Amino acid sequence: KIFVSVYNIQDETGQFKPYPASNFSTAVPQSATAMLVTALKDSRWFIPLERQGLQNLLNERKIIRAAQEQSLTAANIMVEGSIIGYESNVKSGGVGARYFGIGADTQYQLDQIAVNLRVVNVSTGEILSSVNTSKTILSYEVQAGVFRFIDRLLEGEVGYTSNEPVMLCLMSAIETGVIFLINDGIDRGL
Amino acid sequence: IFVSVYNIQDETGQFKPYPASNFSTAVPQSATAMLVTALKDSRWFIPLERQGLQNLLNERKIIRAAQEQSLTAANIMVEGSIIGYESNVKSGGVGARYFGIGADTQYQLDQIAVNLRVVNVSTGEILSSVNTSKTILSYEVQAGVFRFIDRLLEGEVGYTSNEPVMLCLMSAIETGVIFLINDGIDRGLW
Amino acid sequence: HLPAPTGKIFVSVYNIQDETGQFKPYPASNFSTAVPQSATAMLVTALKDSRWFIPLERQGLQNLLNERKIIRAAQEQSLTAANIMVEGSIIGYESNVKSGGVGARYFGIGADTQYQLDQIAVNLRVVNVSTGEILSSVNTSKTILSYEVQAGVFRFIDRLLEGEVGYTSNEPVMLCLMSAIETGVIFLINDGIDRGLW
Amino acid sequence: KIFVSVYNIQDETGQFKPYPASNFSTAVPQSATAMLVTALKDSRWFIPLERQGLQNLLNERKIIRAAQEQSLTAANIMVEGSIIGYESNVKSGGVGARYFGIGADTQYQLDQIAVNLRVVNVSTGEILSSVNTSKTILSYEVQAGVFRFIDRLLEGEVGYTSNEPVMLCLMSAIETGVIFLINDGIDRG
Amino acid sequence: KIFVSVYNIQDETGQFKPYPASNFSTAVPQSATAMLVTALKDSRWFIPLERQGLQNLLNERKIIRAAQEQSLTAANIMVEGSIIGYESNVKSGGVGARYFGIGADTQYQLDQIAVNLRVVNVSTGEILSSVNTSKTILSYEVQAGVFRFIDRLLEGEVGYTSNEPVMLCLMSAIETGVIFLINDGIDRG
Amino acid sequence: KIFVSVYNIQDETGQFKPYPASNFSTAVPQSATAMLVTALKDSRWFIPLERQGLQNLLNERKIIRAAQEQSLTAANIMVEGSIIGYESNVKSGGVGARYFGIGADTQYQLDQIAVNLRVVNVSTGEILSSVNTSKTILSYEVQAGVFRFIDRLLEGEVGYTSNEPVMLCLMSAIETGVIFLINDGIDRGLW
Amino acid sequence: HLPAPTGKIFVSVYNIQDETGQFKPYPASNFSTAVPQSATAMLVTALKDSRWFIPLERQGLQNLLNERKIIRAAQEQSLTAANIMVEGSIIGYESNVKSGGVGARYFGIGADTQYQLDQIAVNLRVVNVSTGEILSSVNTSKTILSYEVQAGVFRFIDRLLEGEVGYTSNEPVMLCLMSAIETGVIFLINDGIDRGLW
Amino acid sequence: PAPTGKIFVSVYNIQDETGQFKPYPASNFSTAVPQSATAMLVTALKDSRWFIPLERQGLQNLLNERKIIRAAQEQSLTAANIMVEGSIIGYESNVKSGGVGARYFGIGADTQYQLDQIAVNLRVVNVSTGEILSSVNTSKTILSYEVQAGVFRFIDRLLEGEVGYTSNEPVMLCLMSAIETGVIFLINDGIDRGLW
Amino acid sequence: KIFVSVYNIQDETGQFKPYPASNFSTAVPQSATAMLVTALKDSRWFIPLERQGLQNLLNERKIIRAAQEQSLTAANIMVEGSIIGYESNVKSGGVGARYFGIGADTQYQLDQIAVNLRVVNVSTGEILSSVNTSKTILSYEVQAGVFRFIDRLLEGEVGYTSNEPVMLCLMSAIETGVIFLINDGIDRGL
Ligand SMILES: [Hg+2]
Ligand SMILES: [Hg+2]
Ligand SMILES: [Hg+2]
Ligand SMILES: [Hg+2]
Ligand SMILES: [Hg+2]
Ligand SMILES: [Hg+2]
Ligand SMILES: [Hg+2]
Ligand SMILES: [Hg+2]
Ligand SMILES: [Hg+2]
Repeated sequence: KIFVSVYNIQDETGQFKPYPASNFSTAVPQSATAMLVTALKDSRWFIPLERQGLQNLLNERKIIRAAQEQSLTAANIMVEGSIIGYESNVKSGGVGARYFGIGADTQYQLDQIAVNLRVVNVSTGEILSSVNTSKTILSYEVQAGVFRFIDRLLEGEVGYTSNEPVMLCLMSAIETGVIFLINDGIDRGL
Repeated sequence: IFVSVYNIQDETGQFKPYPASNFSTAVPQSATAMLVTALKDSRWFIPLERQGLQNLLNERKIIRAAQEQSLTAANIMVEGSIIGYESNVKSGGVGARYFGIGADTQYQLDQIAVNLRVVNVSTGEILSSVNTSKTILSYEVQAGVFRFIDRLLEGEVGYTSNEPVMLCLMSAIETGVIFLINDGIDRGLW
Repeated sequence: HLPAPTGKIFVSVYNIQDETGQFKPYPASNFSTAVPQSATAMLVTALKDSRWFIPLERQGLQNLLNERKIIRAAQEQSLTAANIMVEGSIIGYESNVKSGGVGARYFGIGADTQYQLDQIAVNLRVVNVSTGEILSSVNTSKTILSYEVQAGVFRFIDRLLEGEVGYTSNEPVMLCLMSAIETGVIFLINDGIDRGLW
Repeated sequence: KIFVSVYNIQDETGQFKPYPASNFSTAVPQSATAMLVTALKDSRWFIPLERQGLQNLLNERKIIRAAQEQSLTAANIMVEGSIIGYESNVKSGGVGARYFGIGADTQYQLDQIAVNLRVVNVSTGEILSSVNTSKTILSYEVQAGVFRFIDRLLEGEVGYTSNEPVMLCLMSAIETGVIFLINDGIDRG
Repeated sequence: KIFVSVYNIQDETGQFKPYPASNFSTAVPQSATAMLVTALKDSRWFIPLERQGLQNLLNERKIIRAAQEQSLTAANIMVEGSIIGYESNVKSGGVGARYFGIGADTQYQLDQIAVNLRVVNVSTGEILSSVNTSKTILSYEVQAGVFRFIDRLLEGEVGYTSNEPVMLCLMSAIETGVIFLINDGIDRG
Repeated sequence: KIFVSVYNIQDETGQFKPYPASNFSTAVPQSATAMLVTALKDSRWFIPLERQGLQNLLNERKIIRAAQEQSLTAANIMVEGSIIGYESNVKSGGVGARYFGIGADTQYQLDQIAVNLRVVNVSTGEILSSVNTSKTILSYEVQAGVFRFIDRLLEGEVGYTSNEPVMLCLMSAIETGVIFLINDGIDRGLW
Repeated sequence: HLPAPTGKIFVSVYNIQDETGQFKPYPASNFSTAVPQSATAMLVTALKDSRWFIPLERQGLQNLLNERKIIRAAQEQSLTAANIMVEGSIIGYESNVKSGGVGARYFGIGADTQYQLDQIAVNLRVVNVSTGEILSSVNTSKTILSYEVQAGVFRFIDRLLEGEVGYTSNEPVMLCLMSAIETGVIFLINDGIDRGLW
Repeated sequence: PAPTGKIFVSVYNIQDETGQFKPYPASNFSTAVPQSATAMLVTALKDSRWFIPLERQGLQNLLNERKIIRAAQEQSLTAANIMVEGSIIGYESNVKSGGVGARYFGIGADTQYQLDQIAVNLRVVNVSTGEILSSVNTSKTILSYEVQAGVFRFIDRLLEGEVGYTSNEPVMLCLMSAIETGVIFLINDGIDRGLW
Repeated sequence: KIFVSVYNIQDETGQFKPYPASNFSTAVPQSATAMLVTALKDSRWFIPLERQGLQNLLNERKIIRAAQEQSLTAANIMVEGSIIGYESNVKSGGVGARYFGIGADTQYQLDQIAVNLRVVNVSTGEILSSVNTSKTILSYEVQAGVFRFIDRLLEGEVGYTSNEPVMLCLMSAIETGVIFLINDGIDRGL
């Protein structure tokens, strides 16, 4: 098992959800340095060293130094990087048709999440490896309806919409980004 | 065991869309209450406070002064954050109208994920981490009648329900603690 | 069997901050909180009316502390502590949760009604001072009822006639909190019953 | 007469007037710890100690003291607390009817102010008492009108609208707010 | 004459102009401690002591002290307080009528300004008195016009509008409070 | 000549222009201590001591001091005060009339501005005088038009709109206050 | 009679800041000033091109002062001052002030024209360094014209015909300030001529 | 071109100097360009190896960690002889943009396109003397287009249909491309300098 | 070759794009002190001293010095100055005409950018020279269309819109600005 100290990985996309959505609400989740901290632990052997998060674990330790009137492991590597980019439509499209009296239609869009991960050495400060990874996000809407006349009248509508959970594919993106960093480490091999 | 939780912050970076005020977070910031109570009510666990600590510390200074008796710590620590939130994710609905009775039904789903990490104090290594995700159901149903006599007759009835997003977080923050202890079964640290 | 406490206990309640992170929607200004920040008043009056408890204040500490700088200076005499602490926060607020309504119209009389319910949760914690352990904590959750009722008449003569009546009531969210926090201290005291700590 | 040191009572309702009014404009005045003070002054026995406001007086004291090259009274109690809350519509309603060609109608809304005061002992710093007093605020609108045809035409409208002064409705709130605190000192004493 | 040191009186109304007017524009002038400092000056016997403003006079005095290589007058009372509250409609209304073809109508609104003024002693730091005075702000609009057909057509419009100067009424409000503060010192005396 | 130091006079009107205007744009200029300082100097006798502005003058005198390895005149009085208020419509209104087919109309509004200037003694810190002055601001719009038929058609339009320079009536106010500030001093005299 | 200067004068101008407090209206972003902040460039170029005068910098002072720190380090030589000082501000901006336009249409040819005038004001003070007294001050004010003309044709055939032409010009406000500030330096120099200070 | 050799490159920050934000509907707070430089840049130099990026993103976290190591014992840190700096110079659109379309009864069809421009400033600056060795401004372009085709027809009954496709190039990627050629060019200027 | 220390040139025009564009987006890039620096570099002889940018190199020098348990060049001049102005429409206009059934039209807007550069001596701290150079920025639109009836119907549309890349056009301005600053240094000559 190798000790990895990862402090923080910030959303650098600078991108925000469009109207009607709140202009304050980021279009990308800040869950990185959790998603990352777990995905290393799930890739075990790796033993995430916390430091999220350190000043809390530091406050606690004062108390244990106090209550008694015992050391703290470091990592010989470190991981870093950030969320690179997000946008849409990227590549997007759709079709639809209506005849008397039945209409139907379907639309879809893609998005692109990118993540930069870099394994950096602790002692020498040299960046041992860095990779940029990008996944894509699907969304689609489907509708069908009938307008028919009798004399009287008749109509009907059905629809289904699916939007891939941006949080989830970041994870996949930030997962695969872990997979890479390992390959980079194996031929080293450290 | 004695457990000290410091903070779990909303990392979702989301805010409720229009009509809602652009300042309203889409998810409640109340974790480190939800987590503190989920540990207590799942006892054995004994929360160490630390909300909040500076208050308790201010108070201990007062007692000391008028007197002119130590403070219990935790050997593990719980951390993590709210990973993500969104909607519609998967969503949809149907409806139909005949002369003159119409009726229709719609539904939305949301998701929320949380990251809960037990980390050792003494050596500061992360003992375990979990990402748990719940979903949030919303729905609306309506029925109505438009009919003529000659004069007229019409009627409408409807019911709308949104799952209490705060309470799904409770559900979500709960099921993580269960798992976190289950890893603690084979750990054991006990 | 039988329970029993002993005597009064001193409680220091510093702050309960609103964690709901919520603000009324439009037409209301985005700056108006959807929930009052008034807890640690409601909680405090709860404790003083629910005596035997002597809230130690500390709202509020600094103002008293400067005031003690004053008195001491005019003369050229100690300050009571608390044995426990109440803490915790407003867990969250929202709507519509459950909500709905009905209505119907015939010629020419129409009528309708609607209602919404809001869910508030509150978390209160009693934590010991000396050893700093949390003695107990409780999550309590109210709902908030609002409703509207309307009736009207559109009728022709030839000439015309119409009429409208309506009533709208929203339960004062402030009070639900006042009520939420009321049920929260009831509970907390019951564990102190079996405790006692008194 | 007792010396009361009254520092701050802050608006905790966190409420702001809705559209059309500016989103920065509070739904309730911030003026308490004045209204509270004028209550205490005109409610004697009491002698409000200032401390608003303090540094202004504290600075001024340096000037006198310097120009001379003589002490400052205390208060045995402290009055504190906040504005618990505000809201509307709470309860509201109204009616109206129109016949050819005279219509007439009326509406009303009720608003709610709550106030928390607390008397805390200075010497030991224990809370002596606390009071939550909530008044209500009436608003109403009255209208009458006529649309009449001749051929030629005629119409008329008269209307009157009123909202109570929430500034004032707080004054009554804070006035009875003081009453109960005096009483808890009647039985204390 | 009595020396009155007066530092600052803040607008506490928490009130802002509605739409279309800028949401950053106060509903009430920030002019106090001018309107107050001129009021006392015209109310003589009085000698307002500045302190607006003190730091400019304080910097300036370094310059006089440094140019030489002589004392500073203090006051035994102090005036304080704030602008308590503002709002409208309060009382409001209007009427109008239109016949073929002459129309006419008129409307009015009232606004409410309140002021807290306290006289406090500087030596012992006790509030000597405090007063809450209030005035109202009248606005009105009058319109009349003619729409008539001939065959061709004819129309005409006249209108007049007036809004009372909220800045003026505050002066009016901040004035009477001074009249009040004087009395309470007379029977004292 | 008298030495008069004036530090700063701020816009206290608390007012901002309505829509369409940028909500950030102050309805009244922050130009006081420019208009004021010159109204004292242009109406001389008086000798403005700067202090706008003093922080810079003091940085400069550091530079003189450094290259050499000599005093600074003061004022016996000080002027102060600020911009009291601005508003509308105050008094306002207008007329218009149209016949077939020629229309014409005119509209007018007034605004008010007040300014507070106070002469304060330096040595004792007494206020030697205080004055509130008020100007008013005129805005008017005039139009005329013709809609007439032939059968084909005809129409025409003309219009003109004047808004008095709010910046200027601040100046106009800031002078007349200084004018009055001098008069009261003639019976003081302090001059 | 007869006037005369003697030699070049050293001027330090630190800041002349926009005091207009004016912002462009809609459709502009609320954030865009209606006047450039470029004074203390405009002033300085005016003084360098209207030389004899020697702008002393001090914009800017820290960049130069941080740079002198470097040289003095790299070697291990004095700094010229100014004898006068130029100050003052941008006193204001506005519109519409005086504005207007006309137009007419007949079948089917229309035409129209509109125009606005703006007013900028600038205050420039010369204040002596050694004694701190203000030697002189000016308020200068330019105007800024904007105009628009358009003409068109709506005609029928049966088929159809129409046409549109138009031209709009808005004076470069930035420049009027440069013009406003120019006239302000000329006046000042004049009084200096009869002073002389030279 | 070539390695040798390895050169230590310590790159600190390259910040977006375009000062540009997305239009309506998208939030007025959202940048029209990534903040990802000094990631995009650091990985550029590394895949153009030989270069040995020295981190310093990022230095503070590596610094606390070194306090941890040093404390757990109660051992040096490599420097770089050159440095890269600079910024993302500018962004905009329409710049060059256009489109066409035509409809006959009852088939319509149409297409539109827009171009965007991204500029990057990279600089190689010497450490020892603190002198600029080089600076280069490289710019890419970003394509967007929309294609649609549709049918409105009558029978009596009726018929309609619509098909469409839209593509907007990833401004993230173009900047990654810009910064890439930006590095390429920077090599050549060192290729003839040389310092390498 | 003369050593030139170039620090900062800030946008003083205070301009921001109109609606629909965000109210936060400047009408002019902030990238000068790059555009100026590369100008000097390519107008060489000039040896720009960095100082963008200084503190990163300064922090870097703490590392090398300390890695060992070698001096830092000056400049005798300084380039300073600012972006004087930006605006529009300045001059703008356009025409168009339509006959049955062919229409067409064309439009144009011109923008003005101004720049102030200044050379200032270090040793005595005098401004040696200052230049104001102002370019313009061209924007034009072209449309043509056809509406014709048959019975049946026909229509067509073609268009082209170009605005000049103000970023480039700032370089154009900032370049010619160096000409005059070099030129006044010809007769200086320093
Ligand atoms: Hg995905
Ligand atoms: Hg749930
Ligand atoms: Hg309730
Ligand atoms: Hg009332
Ligand atoms: Hg009045
Ligand atoms: Hg005027
Ligand atoms: Hg001009
Ligand atoms: Hg690309
Ligand atoms: Hg250009």
